[PDB]
Amino acid sequence: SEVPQVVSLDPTSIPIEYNTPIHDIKVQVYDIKGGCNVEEGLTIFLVNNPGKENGPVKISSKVNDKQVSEFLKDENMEKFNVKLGTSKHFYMFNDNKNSVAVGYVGCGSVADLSEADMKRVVLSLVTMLHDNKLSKLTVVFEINVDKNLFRFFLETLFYEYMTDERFKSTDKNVNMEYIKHLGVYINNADTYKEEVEKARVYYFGTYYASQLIAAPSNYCNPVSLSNAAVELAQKLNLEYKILGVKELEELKMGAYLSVGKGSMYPNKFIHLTYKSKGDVKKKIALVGKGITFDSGGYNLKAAPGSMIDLMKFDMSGCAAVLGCAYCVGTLKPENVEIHFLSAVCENMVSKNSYRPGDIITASNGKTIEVGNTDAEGRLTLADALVYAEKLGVDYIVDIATLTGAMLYSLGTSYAGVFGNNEELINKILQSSKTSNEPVWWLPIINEYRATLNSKYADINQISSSVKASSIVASLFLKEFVQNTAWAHIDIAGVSWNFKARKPKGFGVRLLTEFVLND
Amino acid sequence: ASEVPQVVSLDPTSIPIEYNTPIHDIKVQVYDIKGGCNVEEGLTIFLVNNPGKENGPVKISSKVNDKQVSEFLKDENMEKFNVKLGTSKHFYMFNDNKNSVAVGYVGCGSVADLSEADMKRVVLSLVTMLHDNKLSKLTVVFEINVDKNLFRFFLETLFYEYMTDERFKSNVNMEYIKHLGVYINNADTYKEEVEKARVYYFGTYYASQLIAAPSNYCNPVSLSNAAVELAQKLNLEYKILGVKELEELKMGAYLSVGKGSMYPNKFIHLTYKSKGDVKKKIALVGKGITFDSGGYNLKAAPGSMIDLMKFDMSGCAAVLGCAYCVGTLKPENVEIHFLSAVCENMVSKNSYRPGDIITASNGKTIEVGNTDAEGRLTLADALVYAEKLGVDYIVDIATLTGAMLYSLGTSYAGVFGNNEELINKILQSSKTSNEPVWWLPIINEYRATLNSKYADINQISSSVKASSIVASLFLKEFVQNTAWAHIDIAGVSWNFKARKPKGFGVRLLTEFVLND
Amino acid sequence: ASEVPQVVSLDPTSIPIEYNTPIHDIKVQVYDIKGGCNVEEGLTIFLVNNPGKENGPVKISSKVNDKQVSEFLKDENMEKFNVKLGTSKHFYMFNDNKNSVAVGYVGCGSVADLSEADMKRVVLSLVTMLHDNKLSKLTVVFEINVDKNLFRFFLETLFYEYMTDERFKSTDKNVMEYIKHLGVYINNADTYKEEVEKARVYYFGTYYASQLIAAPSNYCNPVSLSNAAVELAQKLNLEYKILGVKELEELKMGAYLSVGKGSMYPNKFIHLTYKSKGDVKKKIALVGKGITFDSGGYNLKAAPGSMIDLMKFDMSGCAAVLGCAYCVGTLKPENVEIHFLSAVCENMVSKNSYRPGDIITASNGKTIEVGNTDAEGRLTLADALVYAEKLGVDYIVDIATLTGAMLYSLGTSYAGVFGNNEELINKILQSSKTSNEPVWWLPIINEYRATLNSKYADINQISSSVKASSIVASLFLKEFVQNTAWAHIDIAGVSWNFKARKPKGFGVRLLTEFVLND
Ligand SMILES: CC(C)C[C@H](NC(=O)[C@@H](O)[C@H](N)Cc1ccccc1)C(=O)O
Ligand SMILES: CC(C)C[C@H](NC(=O)[C@@H](O)[C@H](N)Cc1ccccc1)C(=O)O
Ligand SMILES: CC(C)C[C@H](NC(=O)[C@@H](O)[C@H](N)Cc1ccccc1)C(=O)O
Ligand SMILES: [Mg+2]
Ligand SMILES: [Mg+2]
Ligand SMILES: [Mg+2]
Ligand SMILES: [Zn+2]
Ligand SMILES: [Zn+2]
Ligand SMILES: [Zn+2]
Repeated sequence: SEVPQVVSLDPTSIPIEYNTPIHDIKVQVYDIKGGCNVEEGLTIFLVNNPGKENGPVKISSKVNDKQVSEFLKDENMEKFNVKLGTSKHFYMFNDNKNSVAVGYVGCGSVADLSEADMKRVVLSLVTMLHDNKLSKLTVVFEINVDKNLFRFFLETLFYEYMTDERFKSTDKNVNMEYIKHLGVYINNADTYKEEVEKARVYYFGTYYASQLIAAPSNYCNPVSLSNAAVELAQKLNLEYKILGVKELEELKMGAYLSVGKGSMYPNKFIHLTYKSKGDVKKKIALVGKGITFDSGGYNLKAAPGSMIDLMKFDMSGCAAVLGCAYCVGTLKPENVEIHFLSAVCENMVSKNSYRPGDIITASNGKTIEVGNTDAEGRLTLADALVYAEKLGVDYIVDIATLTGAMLYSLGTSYAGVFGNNEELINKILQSSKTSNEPVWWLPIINEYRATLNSKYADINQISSSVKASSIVASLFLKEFVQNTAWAHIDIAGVSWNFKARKPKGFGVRLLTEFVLND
Repeated sequence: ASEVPQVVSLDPTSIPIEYNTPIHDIKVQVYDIKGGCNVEEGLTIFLVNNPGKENGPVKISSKVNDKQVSEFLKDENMEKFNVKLGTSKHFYMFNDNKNSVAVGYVGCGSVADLSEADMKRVVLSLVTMLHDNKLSKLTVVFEINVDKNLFRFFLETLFYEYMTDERFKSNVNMEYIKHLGVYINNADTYKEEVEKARVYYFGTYYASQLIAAPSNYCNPVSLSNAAVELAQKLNLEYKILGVKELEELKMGAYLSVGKGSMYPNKFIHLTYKSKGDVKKKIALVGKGITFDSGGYNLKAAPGSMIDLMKFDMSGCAAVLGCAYCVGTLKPENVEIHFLSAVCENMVSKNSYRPGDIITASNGKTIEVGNTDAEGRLTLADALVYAEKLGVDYIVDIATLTGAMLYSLGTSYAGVFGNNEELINKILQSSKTSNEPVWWLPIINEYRATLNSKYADINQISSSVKASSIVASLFLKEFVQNTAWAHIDIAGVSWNFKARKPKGFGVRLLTEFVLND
Repeated sequence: ASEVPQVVSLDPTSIPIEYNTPIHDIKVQVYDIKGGCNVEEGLTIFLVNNPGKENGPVKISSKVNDKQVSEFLKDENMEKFNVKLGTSKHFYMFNDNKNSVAVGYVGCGSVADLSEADMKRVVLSLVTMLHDNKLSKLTVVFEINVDKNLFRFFLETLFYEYMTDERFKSTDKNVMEYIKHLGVYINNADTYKEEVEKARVYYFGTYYASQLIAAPSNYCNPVSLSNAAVELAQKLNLEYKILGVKELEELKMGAYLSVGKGSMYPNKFIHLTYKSKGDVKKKIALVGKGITFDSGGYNLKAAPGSMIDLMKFDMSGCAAVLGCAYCVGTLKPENVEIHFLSAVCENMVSKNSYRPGDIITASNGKTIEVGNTDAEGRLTLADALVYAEKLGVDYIVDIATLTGAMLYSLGTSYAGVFGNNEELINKILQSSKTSNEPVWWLPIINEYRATLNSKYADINQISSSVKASSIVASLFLKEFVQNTAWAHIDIAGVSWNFKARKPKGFGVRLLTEFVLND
């Protein structure tokens, strides 16, 4: 419970914003066949031109205003093109003689937008919202989108529009004002209406994970992160328990505890549970790596390219799992019981730290020879997986910023999924599709298992000879699931948006769609 | 033949090649295990497992036709030994006729389905005995369960691992066997795999010979000479394009790479055509860099492995190895073009430079960001050449990106492509050849990193570290409207532990051509 | 016996040590070859060579007391096999009593005197025949010439390589049975019999050192390692004193204390004494470097190739000295008093650690400017050498994993010896010859002395200019011995068997032969 401090100025909680400005936006959806009213604020058309690379803009909607309809005639629009992510603003007086702003974002010439294309559209729309004090946005869909992509549009709009100012003090943006109303016109509106508040929920799970990830290691440490998790559980009425060191010692969690030895913050293992009222048909454990700062330990992140300054993000797994708890707790699916687990700790340099070469004993009795203190995530996950399997679940899914090698294999757009069960992997791939968080299935190559044979311990933490480190880490984790369907999502390459200098909150919507689909 | 230039008169002017190998003299017989075993002669090895009982005892069930060997094989003696994968024992003894025989076993663990990796460990253990034996016959008794493809793989791997390459040396511990007996259940169905294995073995071994051949022996001229000689022996159509023809074709990307080399570029084009109607045309394109120094981007960083870079023509060797198999097995209804833009990547006053803008044969200008990304430059022009042939499929195979070691490692190659059906055919070939491959994505979001400020395209990304995916995006720019796949064998081509090539890809490509 | 401090309750509080090993249960019988060999149960291996003829044929020359086995081993049958060094074959047949027997040979090549390295190769071949074969007995027939020392070395090596250290195995023990009996046939057997128990003692001292070296730094820390030394003294009836920090401060051991400042484990200085019951004619101090983990300190081992993961091995000098104590205490030489010393500590990174640049005062009052916290071994040895000279001994010999440069100079096979006294160096070289643990004499080059001149302190810990780091270390140590014959053995290159992934226990037999032959 109490966060230790070195000096009185050290923070004792993570600041967390629950009621965000996005939550105050009144959203209305209307059917496009009634025509568009253009009365105030900004009205943006989403337009493409199938076939025609950089083709002309042609506004097809009925617009219920003579002045605006006149402005938007093909002749007047012909100067402009649909190049993806392109946009323009128009200014005019409507029939009520009130000035309005109108514009468009180009959605290109391929009639089915990828998740990345749609994100490009949303970013252009967001630049129209920034540096312009507007009370209302209206979006007219003149493109084709399924229900999941419409929801993705809104989630992405909400998340990209929201600006995280929790750590601003003298430099808050004096000009940021958020719209209070969002109008949407789309064909077959009634079927899209359900997606609006689901988007709002998914936006918040994602933005909540993001807040946790962006919070630096002096704010977000094992104690404050587990305290935040308790507060979340209380707000959603989830069952919760936080296991402290004495309980962890009783459970013989020697791999997890060795990692956190050198830290000033005691280890805290988070265990939240959602249980549907009614028959429980699937039981699922979701396990998130929760290293609140990864210095590397005695194998210090000192090599060029090791990104030590980014390592507050090494609890992104735990944050995805807590974001997922927010969504599941809010949407209340039937027929399931979900355990949201994270072994939280910090990997530090101290007289008290574990050392390279140390032999430690995991909670399932396996001895492990530590070959590199910087492979700490798999040690904490090892004990968390053992704990998960004891719960008697149908599926165990872990999510973790586990290996830097992901940047060289899949890069920054797709997460890797590994697993011991093809049906579970397919469920995750399915969830990747409907969440629009991209994942690619990678193999657990058993030929490399022999490189984890230790001369002294039961197993080596790291390979001597294999450089395929994401596969080797999956081989190691596999040793801590005995007989349960298990998949492991490595988000090391996708978690942080290096270009925008912010978290993605990657995996919240993926894991939630996984729970919901099941 | 073109003459190979020499700096001194001691410089070699051809690659030595062994066509006739001791493996070719092995008479192979397959017998049904249901009849019991004849152990009267030579070295007999039982392949044995113990399901469930991990590292459990050896127990041999087969009846054998010798009372002395029966005694040796009794449960009480055999239980002194265990089945741990690759563990072996063998003993010399006298049979009923007082003739020297030897008898032993290789442990096959306690899992009934052996993977190709597992089967490799079994074979290595068998080969260790063979490299220290001298008896005229080996008999292998399968008391384990393998499918037809895995049985073929066993044979191929046995032949390949048993054969030792002594071309560059100037045992009194062994002699090559003249006979191989195999006892296995349903022997009749397995018999047809034998000569197929012997063909796949030599395709693989031939590729290996070319890869292991050092870069003073195997240069663009001697390698293309070797391909002409292979084509002649197989009756394939062949054409070697030299520098003047290559300039006429405007192959600026490929020619730029070889500018620094004393050896003129040579583009190998062999063709197999079926005697009956052609229903399918395929181009197989192999990366053919006979030595990759890196160029001005010299391989000087720790772990860059410049000492290994004679292996950078592994894709070319795999294609030529495939041409041996195809030219030998003679598939019907197919026309296959075997292609390689061969050159050497060197440091010279004459070399291309980082920064150069060069023009590929399809008109695209390319800004060179790194002279050690030379493979994709030579493949760009080879791909444009392939597409102009009007084929149904283009498959390229190349030691293209060091990043493979960090994504899939040393066991599985990666495949990328623009066509799902073709990728699935490659995956299926991978399953039947037992040369493992994994599908990796061409991620279009990374394509913008290849937008050059000056040229039509960048050779490399400044930002994206997913270099195998970026390389594939680059190559995809050189295939306009044909099903195409790219196999990156950088991680998988060289066997680091054994200090020798794998010949990776021969069987994969041959299976592709034969079964599709 | 001090309490081992723990960070968590799962931290181990002692080093596990096996004293009664399966090798100790083996009954050894030596027979003279003139009586013929009896060939019965187990496995009977002939060691055969063929002088002149590289890879020449096997010919078995011993009389075998069995007609069937004699027929089997006749020249005609054996000539199809060759003597290539390390090569081996197994034979199966029925003896004259109709009982199946296993026989075989190991090739010993064509050179009539085997080097220590060649013999190791023969033994490794023999061990592979023992492994994965449930045998009650092994019989070895020598048809090669070995002197008494080489015979003993054969047995020591056999025992050492055969013994498998499973102390840290839990779930992965080798489901491994040992022979109960070892028969040896050799010419002039009566003359070799005395080597058998000597070999068995030397095996254990070596294996004991090996157990200490392989024990990871969480098990083997300065408190637990000094407790193990106490236990060993109690078992052997050696005197002992363990000096703790209060006594070390009183003795002004500032160099040694500074190295340990960063550790959570208090320094412990080990002092064991063996004294012969008769008139003492020689007094000897053996000093071993005792760093239980070397992180480098603030000069962290982060450089590629710094092998931080192997640094549990930095107490290998101390282990060799304690292995020597075992042998000496067991064999009980006369007319000698031996002091076994080690300044044990751990070199860590902490708010409390010593710093690059710190100036510290050794117990002989010399001030030392610290140039690199990773040159910590010579600082601990400085103080241990001052203590040792105060004892009033005739010879001081230290042994230490002191400099990585040994790998570039002598490599992994030979240790280097440096000293201030040629008579003593020659004694060490003679011990090397009779122990078969190779050492080469290296110079202390006075010309480099000047590069240890400190602008501020009395001396520099390290050279800024000279890259010959092993010689520089020796020069520095020389300054802490005023008037006594001293030698220094640098075992950094030789201690760890990199290929086999285990210690050699190097130095035990060398130091024991030194003591015995004096
Ligand atoms: C020691 C290695 C085998 C494993 C090591 N893994 C780690 O450091 C993880 O604990 C890192 N948190 C993973 C990471 C590294 C760089 C960027 C993003 C994420 C890695 O270097 O990838
Ligand atoms: C600059 C990069 C995008 C590409 C570069 N590619 C190359 O060097 C190729 O020409 C190499 N032939 C690929 C290679 C590297 C290391 C081991 C085996 C194979 C590489 O370093 O992987
Ligand atoms: C700073 C240098 C002059 C001295 C430094 N010495 C050390 O690090 C010792 O404390 C090390 N124990 C030496 C070592 C390194 C690698 C393998 C075996 C032994 C060394 O690098 O050898
Ligand atoms: Mg790490
Ligand atoms: Mg290159
Ligand atoms: Mg050091
Ligand atoms: Zn981490
Ligand atoms: Zn290359
Ligand atoms: Zn040291």
